[PDB]
Amino acid sequence: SLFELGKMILQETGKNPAKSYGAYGCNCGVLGRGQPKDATDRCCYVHKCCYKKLTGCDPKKDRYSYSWKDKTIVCGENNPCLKELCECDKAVAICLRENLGTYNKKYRYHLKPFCKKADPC
Amino acid sequence: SLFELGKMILQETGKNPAKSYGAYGCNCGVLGRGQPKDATDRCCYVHKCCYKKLTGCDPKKDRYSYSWKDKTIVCGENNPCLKELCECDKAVAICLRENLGTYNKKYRYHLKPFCKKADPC
Repeated sequence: SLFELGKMILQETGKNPAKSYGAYGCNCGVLGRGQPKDATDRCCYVHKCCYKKLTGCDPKKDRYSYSWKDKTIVCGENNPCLKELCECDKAVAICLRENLGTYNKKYRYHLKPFCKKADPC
Repeated sequence: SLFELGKMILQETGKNPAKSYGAYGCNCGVLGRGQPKDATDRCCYVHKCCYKKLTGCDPKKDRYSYSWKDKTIVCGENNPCLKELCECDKAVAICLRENLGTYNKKYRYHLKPFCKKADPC
């Protein structure tokens, strides 16, 4: 769920998730997808595409199990959809941390009505 | 401040700082020191002795800045006391993580139990 995801993001990036990623660019947030504006935003794009392949579980509501062992996210669900869901969230957290080098605050609350259409997943 | 501390703890251990270390053993919490119950406890014993050495700055209220680059806590305070402060917090966050293997919930409490006089710092 959003709680797990949000905690993964903080553990990986060290930044407040809602603050720095709640509505970043054209893909991080609630406004669906959009042509990525940079690396960070591209992560969120891939993330939303990952979510679209889940069958049987809800990324918003459904919670799942995972541990933080030696500063590594380790998913631990028996449920295939919940496992995959956990892996979708782990992948974006790591991606966001890997692209902290070009994170642009001028995008934090970027106006999505300015974004171009996104290619289909 | 308490802000950076809790964050550091959560980042290193991946555990809720209040829930797991706000009332653990004889040193983890806000009730002074005491004879350490175990390694986790000892981490906190050292942390408190670390504060006592600080001269000038308020450990609970004074905020400092640090980096989480590559999932490592790097203190970068130009302020001596604040730097010494940040190292104390980083030290306990790492020690708490390193000793998760022996973490025993049996040592949590709501009302601090009996604790032999912890030797001087």
